[PDB]
Amino acid sequence: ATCDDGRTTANAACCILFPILDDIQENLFDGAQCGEEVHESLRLTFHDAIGFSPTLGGGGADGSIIAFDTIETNFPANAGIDEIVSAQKPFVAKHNISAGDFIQFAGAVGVSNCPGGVRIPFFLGRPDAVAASPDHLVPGPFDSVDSILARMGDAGFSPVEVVWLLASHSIAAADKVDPSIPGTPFDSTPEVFDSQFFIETQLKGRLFPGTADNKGEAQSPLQGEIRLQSDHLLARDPQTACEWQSMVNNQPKIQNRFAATMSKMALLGQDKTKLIDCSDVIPTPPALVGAAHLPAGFSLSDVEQACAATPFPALTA
Ligand code: HEM
Ligand SMILES: COc1ccccc1O
Ligand SMILES: [Ca+2]
Ligand SMILES: [Ca+2]
Repeated sequence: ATCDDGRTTANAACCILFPILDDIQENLFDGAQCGEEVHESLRLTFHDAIGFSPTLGGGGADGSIIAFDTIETNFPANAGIDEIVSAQKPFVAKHNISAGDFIQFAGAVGVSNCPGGVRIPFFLGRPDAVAASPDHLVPGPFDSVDSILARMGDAGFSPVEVVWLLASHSIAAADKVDPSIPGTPFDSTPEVFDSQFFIETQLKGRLFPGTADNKGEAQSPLQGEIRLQSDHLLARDPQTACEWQSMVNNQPKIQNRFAATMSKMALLGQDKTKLIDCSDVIPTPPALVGAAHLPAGFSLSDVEQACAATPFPALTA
């Protein structure tokens, strides 16, 4: 089909996404950049979607975290999420798409601004949210690996899929874990969707980027990078260590698994055959140009190898 401004898309009902695309690129993402607003919106897809539990309820990726922000932003694990919810809410009021659709579309559009990124499959037609997510369904940085895995497993994700999803931390920073150093990134290239995150969380901790007493935080390997205790443990846990390391210097796998796994997550509580495929509306991301690497002056001896079957790959530094 061909839309009114001449732009084309496979299914005619996708046409209404183009003015939304233009709006968000200029006014949410501040000129199509891969900065803070993109990182925030990506976090929002997870905080929306993961409110889904067979035994307690929640409609998953349904927009409840906007529609019922009053409740859901009261959950400790949604600390800091109010900012991006209030940034997004006007877009949803102004345009004609459900909140569920908007959160997933903006996350996918955002990720497409990042070098190395992918086009997350996007589907249109999520009905408005009809209930608030139950409490206590969003994992935190102080939870154990077993607890994180059991929660994600409860929402339909296996341990390897939890790992793939965590490629999102390749474009990420924390504001609340250590409020004295807000905006400190999880890897050295928070504007680049690459494997530096899986490499750098594997280094021995050296120091604390700000204060030392912070719940959910591990020693970082670098002044200038912050490390979650959960990422620290996942990178070293016998259940997840090998999959973690298999992401290193493996951008084709990170791309493939992240797009597919985000797609599954974007559809929690939803049925894609009742929805319209509008994937081709997401922009084409820039490619990487620079090789994966250890930070300069670090070597293999700085790496806490945790995969018994496969030694950590020999990267340049
Ligand atoms: C699996 C368990 C996970 C834990 C325990 C976890 C924990 C965290 C924490 C503590 C922050 C920092 C919040 C702050 O203090 O500002 C964060 C940021 C982030 N999370 Fe995760 N997360 C998890 C999984 C995910 C998943 C599946 C996604 C997929 C989209 C995701 C995407 C992000 C993004 C994009 C940010 C950066 C936000 C920004 O820079 O504004 N997280 N996460
Ligand atoms: C994902 O963001 C969080 C914020 C505060 C506490 C736990 C979290 O998982
Ligand atoms: Ca939800
Ligand atoms: Ca990165």
